[PDB]
Amino acid sequence: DEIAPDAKKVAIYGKGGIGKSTTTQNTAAALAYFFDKKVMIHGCDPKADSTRMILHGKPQDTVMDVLREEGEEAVTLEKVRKIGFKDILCVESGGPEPGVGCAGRGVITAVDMMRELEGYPDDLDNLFFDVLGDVVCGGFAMPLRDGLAQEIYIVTSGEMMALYAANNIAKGILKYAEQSGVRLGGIICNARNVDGEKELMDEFCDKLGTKLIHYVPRDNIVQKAEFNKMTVIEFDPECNQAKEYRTLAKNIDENDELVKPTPMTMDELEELVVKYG
Amino acid sequence: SFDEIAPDAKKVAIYGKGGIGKSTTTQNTAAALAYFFDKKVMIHGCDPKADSTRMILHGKPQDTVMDVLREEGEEAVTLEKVRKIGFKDILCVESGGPEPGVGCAGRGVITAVDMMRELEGYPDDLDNLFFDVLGDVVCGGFAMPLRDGLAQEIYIVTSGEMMALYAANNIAKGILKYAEQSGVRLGGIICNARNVDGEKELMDEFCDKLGTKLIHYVPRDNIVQKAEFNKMTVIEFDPECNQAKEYRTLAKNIDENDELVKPTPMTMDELEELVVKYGL
Ligand code: SF4
Repeated sequence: DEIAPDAKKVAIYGKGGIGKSTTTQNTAAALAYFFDKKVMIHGCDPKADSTRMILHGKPQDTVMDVLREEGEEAVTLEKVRKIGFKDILCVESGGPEPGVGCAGRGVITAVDMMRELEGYPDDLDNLFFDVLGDVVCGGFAMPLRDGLAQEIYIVTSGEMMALYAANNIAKGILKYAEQSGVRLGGIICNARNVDGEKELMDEFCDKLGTKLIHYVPRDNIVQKAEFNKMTVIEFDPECNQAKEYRTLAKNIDENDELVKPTPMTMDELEELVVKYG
Repeated sequence: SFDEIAPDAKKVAIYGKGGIGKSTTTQNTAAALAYFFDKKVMIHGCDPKADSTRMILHGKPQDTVMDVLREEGEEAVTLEKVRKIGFKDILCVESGGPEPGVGCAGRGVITAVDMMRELEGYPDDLDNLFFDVLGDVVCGGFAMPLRDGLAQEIYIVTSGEMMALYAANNIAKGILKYAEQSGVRLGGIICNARNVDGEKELMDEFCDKLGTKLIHYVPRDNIVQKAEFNKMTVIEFDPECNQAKEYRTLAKNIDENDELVKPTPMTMDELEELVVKYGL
């Protein structure tokens, strides 16, 4: 609640391996480039892959890695917070040490460390937490339990597991809507190019009582830009996919429809995936 | 103590990254044991992100222990509801996922097993018991089976992708951490070949550096997807095809394996050197 005062705090949730981090970074870059917003990304994926395209290839040191190797007194803002494309601030929480420790404890510690270092600037326009939603356990769903960000967006695709993951995240949102003021702002579709995928999403959003903030199409220029360790925005701000991310970024920034979702049961979800084939 | 469970059986945990066919291999290995060697086999799913028993139950989704426990109560959880019988009498149980925002996925697996034990759901005459465990992130939760001694004999499924080998190394780190405390050991690496290529040599060296061995090289074969499309294992779909014999060989090797080690996980440099020498 006391982090980045006049900034839109947003958490981007979603299953892994569906391009969630690519959409988060390109959305962040779209805001800074097209609308001149001061943006900050705090990664919360154990892979620590939420800022590589903003910092250009170099995998940034994670907060939990630095803290493990050094300790509280040694950590500095210069080491864990990096500036990248369009002066976007980048921080990575990092994953747990194999065999011990919870993902959520790592993200709490990283946010706390950023708090103590005064690393979230007061003039921030947009702060994004990129969080993994394969499993809504106490660790990965801690942001929902504590309202780390009140405005949630779920990334999904026209795939069974990706819809399953999305629905279970909506359950976590519904669960903590009153306790932490958490809300669902909408759904982001990273297209898999499935026949009737846009209709599948429209319906999925209607059942959840939410909306599709944007349909992000599949485009080869994405893999092109990432091969250059770049966002599509920086690689070519004029290409159609860049405008697609711009519309996404603008819809998020302008969104005011923050709802308590109505997750579907497993039976309705079975019907929906059986009916879109 | 968990050494109570299935005392006459070879108790085995299978860890691995998702999206690499770990559950496919576990179920086909189980199907081979029961089909070819008349083994009494049981699978306990410990992957909340992966179906570990669908191929044995012909596509019939199974009520998970944790779902029945949370939404119905302790009384409701009964062997009939959570323990199912499929191909060649292979017993099936699914731990389930966590309560959103509170439950620990790894602790729930331990709760699932504990409940199964209280319901005498692990037959004494079991020949082989399989825990199909998620190995995407080696957090304390999913390292519980290793620190609790659910199975002292661990197997790691990987493939030729960096992230699969990376995840495999991290699992080896989790085994080593509790190897002294829990007696947990690594019995071998299972490679689900992504393609018909030189993956075997890459795996032979990977195992060498980890201080372990390749218990089998599961070739890539489209018959897996055709069998999955029919909601079956390859064993049930076509027990005479070569891929069925590959699982047969893997099943036999796991069953009689007595070469267990404390792994030597690779350094980050070693992993990069292996990647360079064999291609990105
Ligand atoms: S709550 Fe989740 S991230 Fe934390 S230890 Fe348990 S399974 Fe792992």
